[PDB]
Formats: sequence, C-alpha cells, structure tokens
Amino acid sequence: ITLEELRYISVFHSITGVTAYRCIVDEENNRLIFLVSEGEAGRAIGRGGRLIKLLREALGKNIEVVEYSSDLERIVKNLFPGVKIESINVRERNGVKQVVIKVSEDDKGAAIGKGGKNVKRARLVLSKLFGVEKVVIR
Repeated sequence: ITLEELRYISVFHSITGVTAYRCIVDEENNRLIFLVSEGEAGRAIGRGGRLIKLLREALGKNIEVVEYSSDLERIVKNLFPGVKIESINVRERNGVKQVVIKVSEDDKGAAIGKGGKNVKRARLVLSKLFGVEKVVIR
C-alpha cells in the first residue's frame, strides 16, 4: 500500500462515507479501482452514480468500484458482472499462479470484452490481490 494509494483510500471515505479496503491504480487507462466490503458497492456509487462523479472530479480519473472477497470464484464473478462464470481453475507451478475462467461459448466474447478490456482489468486486480500472474477466458 503506497502512500499514494493511502491518499486515494482516504478521499474515497471522505466523499462516499464507505471504507475502501484497497485501491488498484490503473495508469494505462487512467483509472482507479476501489475494493469495498460485500454489499457495499451500491452505497459507494450513490443515487445516479453521483458519488462516482464526485470522486472523478476529486481524483482526476475514472472511478470503478468492486466488492472484495477472499474467495477467488466470488471476486471473479464480481469482476465479470455481464457474464456467467461456470467455473475457475487456478493452475500453480513453481509458484506461478494462472487462472482459467470458464464461460459459455456464447458468453465467451463478452467475457474478454473489446480489446480484452475485461480480462485485463481482472489480471491487474488478481495480480495485486492473489498473486495471479495470468488470466484466461475459456
């Protein structure tokens, strides 16, 4: 937790009143991803996403909220809302963790997202939270 992330987390609570466990910085897309407790996402977003907007203005970046979970399958389902997750497989060899997410043939496209947008955000998040160095949609 860098001092920068610390600030981000501080402002998150000051604006929304909700506590952010972690804030994953995504410079490649000028985006901050706040991790909140189960069932707290709606409170963090606010009526009409008004809090998301105030945070964007306060922090100068696009804001995203995801509910944290120590359970991998759960947080994966949270990371891919628009898709149905059938199963996940964590393959570890020599300390290298790889995660294979199983979706339906049809849902496959939406899983990865355009430009792999979705698979990339997850890889970013699982990397910082679970040591996963690679995510794959199957």
